[PDB]
Amino acid sequence: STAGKVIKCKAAVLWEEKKPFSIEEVEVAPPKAHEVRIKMVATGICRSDDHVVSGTLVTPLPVIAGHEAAGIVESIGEGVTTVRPGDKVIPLFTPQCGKCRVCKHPEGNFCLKNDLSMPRGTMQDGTSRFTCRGKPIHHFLGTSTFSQYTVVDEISVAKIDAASPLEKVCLIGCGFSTGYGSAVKVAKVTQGSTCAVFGLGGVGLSVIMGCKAAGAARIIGVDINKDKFAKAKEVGATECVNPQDYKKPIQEVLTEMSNGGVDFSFEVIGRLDTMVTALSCCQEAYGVSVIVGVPPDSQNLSMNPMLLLSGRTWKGAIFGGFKSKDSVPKLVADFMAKKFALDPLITHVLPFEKINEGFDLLRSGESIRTILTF
Amino acid sequence: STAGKVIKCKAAVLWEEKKPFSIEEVEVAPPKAHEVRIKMVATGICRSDDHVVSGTLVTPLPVIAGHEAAGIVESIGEGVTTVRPGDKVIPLFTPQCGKCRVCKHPEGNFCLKNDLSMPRGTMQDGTSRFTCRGKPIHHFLGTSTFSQYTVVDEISVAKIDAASPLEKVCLIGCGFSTGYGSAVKVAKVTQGSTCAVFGLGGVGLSVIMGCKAAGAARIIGVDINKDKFAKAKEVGATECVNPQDYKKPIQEVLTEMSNGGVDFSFEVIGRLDTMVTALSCCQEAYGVSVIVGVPPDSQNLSMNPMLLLSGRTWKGAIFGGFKSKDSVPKLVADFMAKKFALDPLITHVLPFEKINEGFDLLRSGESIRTILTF
Ligand SMILES: NC(=O)c1ccc[n+]([C@@H]2O[C@H](COP(=O)([O-])OP(=O)(O)OC[C@H]3O[C@@H](n4cnc5c(N)ncnc54)[C@H](O)[C@@H]3O)[C@@H](O)[C@H]2O)c1
Ligand SMILES: NC(=O)c1ccc[n+]([C@@H]2O[C@H](COP(=O)([O-])OP(=O)(O)OC[C@H]3O[C@@H](n4cnc5c(N)ncnc54)[C@H](O)[C@@H]3O)[C@@H](O)[C@H]2O)c1
Ligand SMILES: [Zn+2]
Ligand SMILES: [Zn+2]
Ligand SMILES: [Zn+2]
Ligand SMILES: [Zn+2]
Repeated sequence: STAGKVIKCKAAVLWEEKKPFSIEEVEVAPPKAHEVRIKMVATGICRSDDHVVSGTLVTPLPVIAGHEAAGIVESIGEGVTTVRPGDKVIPLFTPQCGKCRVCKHPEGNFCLKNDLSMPRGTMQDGTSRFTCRGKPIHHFLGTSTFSQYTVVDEISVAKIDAASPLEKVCLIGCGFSTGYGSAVKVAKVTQGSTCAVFGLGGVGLSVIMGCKAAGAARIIGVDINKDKFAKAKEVGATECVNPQDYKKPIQEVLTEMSNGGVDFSFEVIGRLDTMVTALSCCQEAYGVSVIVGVPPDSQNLSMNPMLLLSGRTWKGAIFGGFKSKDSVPKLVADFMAKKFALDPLITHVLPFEKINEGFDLLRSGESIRTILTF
Repeated sequence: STAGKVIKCKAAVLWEEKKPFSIEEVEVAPPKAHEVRIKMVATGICRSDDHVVSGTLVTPLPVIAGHEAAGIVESIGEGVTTVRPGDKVIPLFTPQCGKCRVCKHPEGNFCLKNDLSMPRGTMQDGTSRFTCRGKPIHHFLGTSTFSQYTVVDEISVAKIDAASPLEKVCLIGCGFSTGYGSAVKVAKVTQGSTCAVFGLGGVGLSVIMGCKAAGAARIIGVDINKDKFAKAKEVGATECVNPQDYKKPIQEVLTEMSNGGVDFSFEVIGRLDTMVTALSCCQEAYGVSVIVGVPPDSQNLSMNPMLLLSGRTWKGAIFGGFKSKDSVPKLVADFMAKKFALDPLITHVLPFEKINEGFDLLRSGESIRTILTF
């Protein structure tokens, strides 16, 4: 590789729902006007990457999954204004643009032009940029960063520093700034409150380290893996609760702690049952429960409209409700400026091709955010 | 009146779920250690007064219903200097205390010294204050305004304009406040927006007013009573709609109209399926649905956590987010300035006794607000 024409690199194609990844030879076509193929350096193993091997998150397979990654640019397209090559850029699973009333609303985020609410499984014109044996393989959302190269459009490529830790700063293309932005944007943790965070994972530590900046005098953590409680207390997690150690329902306990309920509560697992237990555990009259997580598809939660009627605002968010192409660059100069710490999350840093133990740590248990290097 | 100890009067009791109100003579005792006794001037028939009757709003029985009323004091108890005898007052159904959380909280409206979350038959003391026969009759909210005289609790009551129409302002006890309180305080309707309004009657008419004052351009109101479609323009609306004129779900009709979806979708019906159809009806990524309406008993509803994940916020509220003892005073006071209208809401002033007719005027469609003079 490198070029103007077809690069013949390596990738990790899913060919089938519930099987490991086949590291392979695929051939990434040179970009198409307003696209920007990017030479991948580092990637992150999110869950929403694993929801795809189970099929809890449904996208057209066969596909080069991956979406939370950093890398450097080589080739750009026609009329491309935003990033020039040799550029460190970080790919955007939720794009930005300019027109669609959501891109033009003070409080939007979720660009009409996504591929998350009902997936085509391709580029922005309907075609691939990934051909394996002879069969084009599907891109995911609009990043596919488990290749050695990828070709993203222009509206979903953010351009950061140039002295930036991409073995670090790749947790901003998702991981951190969705759990961060939830707590400080979407929920808006009031200075001095009681926060309960269900799920103490990658995204759920950033949400507790968003509350802790928001002021938050208290912050509890609920995980059924007491093993997670440390990286947690260590992040600014005051009281950790394991629902398994308890006889009575957990909303109660959670609600007997802060009795009345916690000002704010966040669900970062994505279970229809916890997605409600988190709503029940806050305050009738002014309890703001937000859901970050991603449930098993077309699945319905059985809730009581009365839960909401006393005065609880229920929200949701993809990303941190962070306007993608002017919030990801801005959010790096900060890390670089010791605004936060990306290190306490990261538990491993594996070579790409072992990307199958990578998933198997995450899911096969405790060991929170690995970073496969390319 | 000769006020010092017990009285007898006419009350509209509801001995049984499903049967009309019997205007029995009822003997109402003196205000105790803190309360105030009131003789009623007027009352409106709010649907919630109808719910107790169906079996969908379960407070204990037998009970004097009613909660939307203005009157003047008679008696007044001990440890008091809030409202003195011969002083207009509006009974309140969601009290205050200034004691509790929600009350001390700048944004809490659900006091937590109330009887709608866990109806009791009341009286903070835990007691009687009504006996129709030799049988004690129950209180509806800290109120029961369907009797000639009732004796509330000083925590749930309020002194007002002195030179104030208790025949125009008994509607500031619910109907109008909640309608308008839910659009201007709990939705924080915006200017330029398009709010859709489900249910074009009592309260849903006041919501079509904040929506007009909050300062917006399109207020689309949806009812199954084409007949209800003009007050709705008089008082605000532009477009009016009927789900029965349609081969397509009303969700959609309404989602192209604002195509992209509405901005601020309200529901003031009490329909568990209308609660969702409106969830869905606002912008996937920045729409706010305020559940106004009071649902069936402990009947739950279904939806998938992705209507919320995309960005819509789903709040709810009682009264209209309006604290209790600080508003009805200043609200009424706004009326006097002819700062808002209270008549396009009122269609029938019927004398009490003639109550089992105003109810019979609801259930039909001939009535919006049938005020019950005394
Ligand atoms: N809204 C968005 O844009 C967005 C962004 C990123 C991730 N997500 C989703 O949020 C979730 C969190 O992502 P992640 O990478 O940190 O996942 P993860 O698997 O590493 O985290 C899941 C965590 O929840 C815990 N957990 C499991 N069952 C639990 C239960 N019953 N009660 C409490 N805790 C329980 C696990 O022990 C673990 O700590 C995923 O489902 C992901 O898909 C959404
Ligand atoms: N949250 C609170 O504190 C509060 C305060 C007051 C009233 N409420 C509740 O709000 C609701 C509205 O009360 P109201 O006094 O205005 O009642 P109302 O009878 O005057 O209003 C109901 C209206 O909605 C219309 N409607 C019903 N089903 C419909 C459907 N499927 N599709 C379209 N339109 C439909 C009906 O024709 C009727 O005109 C009730 O359930 C009441 O109990 C709640
Ligand atoms: Zn856009
Ligand atoms: Zn992710
Ligand atoms: Zn209170
Ligand atoms: Zn009412």
